Amino acid sequence: HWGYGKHNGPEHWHKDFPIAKGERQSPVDIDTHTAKYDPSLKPLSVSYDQATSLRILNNGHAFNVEFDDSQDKAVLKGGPLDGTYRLIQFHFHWGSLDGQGSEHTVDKKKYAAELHLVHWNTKYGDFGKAVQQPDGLAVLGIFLKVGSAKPGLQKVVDVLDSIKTKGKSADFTNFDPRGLLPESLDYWTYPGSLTTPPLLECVTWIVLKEPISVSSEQVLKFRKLNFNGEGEPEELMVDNWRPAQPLKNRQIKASF
Ligand SMILES: [Ir+4]
Ligand SMILES: [Zn+2]
Repeated sequence: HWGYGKHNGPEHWHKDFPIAKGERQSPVDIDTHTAKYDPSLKPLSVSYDQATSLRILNNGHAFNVEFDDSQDKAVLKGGPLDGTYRLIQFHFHWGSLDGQGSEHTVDKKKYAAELHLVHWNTKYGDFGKAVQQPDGLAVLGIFLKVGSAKPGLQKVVDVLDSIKTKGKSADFTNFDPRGLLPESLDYWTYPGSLTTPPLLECVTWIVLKEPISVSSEQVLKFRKLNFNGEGEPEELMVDNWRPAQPLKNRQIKASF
């Protein structure tokens, strides 16, 4: 029964998920002065040309755009990663106001939203096995700022009316996630966790330095979603972000 409210939000999660207080929790604040350039990293290989989107789901916490991950169709490689990670879904976190919403912060700055493209390590065969491994997942995180509209987002915005409430899904085929990327693939990377329960410490985080711009109208449509199910009291789906967690014994590396 976890969520983002006063009674079930991030300050409560540790009671059911004690790893909430673990050594490699996400998100974190990225201190851009302390992050060290790691000339040994590599360029990110983002290979989304064959991506096959299937469906969009309101899961009561966010909405997920789901992909066919039954073969190596959309994969992330290179950078800090060893081997091949397959795209399974993307989702966002966003705020009630444009001054909050991101999970990661940059020198304590909060962005209006954050996109997470979730990928699993094919050496573990399936997502459920991958999340049990310290190198099981690679999540590409992209900040969103409010300014100009992001044309590649509007097809997502267009369908939200059809998945207003928890448990609703819609067909979402032929969506190209390349239209969500910024121009630069410069990034920060560190070892962390899922940012929602079960908070498993299985993620290599790759956070792009360049935000994408979306319009005020695009984000306002995110904020019309509901956390609740159909015919239940309306609770707007806003402020679905976990705040920054202790960095502990970790180093954030810069690709640039
Ligand atoms: Ir309850
Ligand atoms: Zn996320």
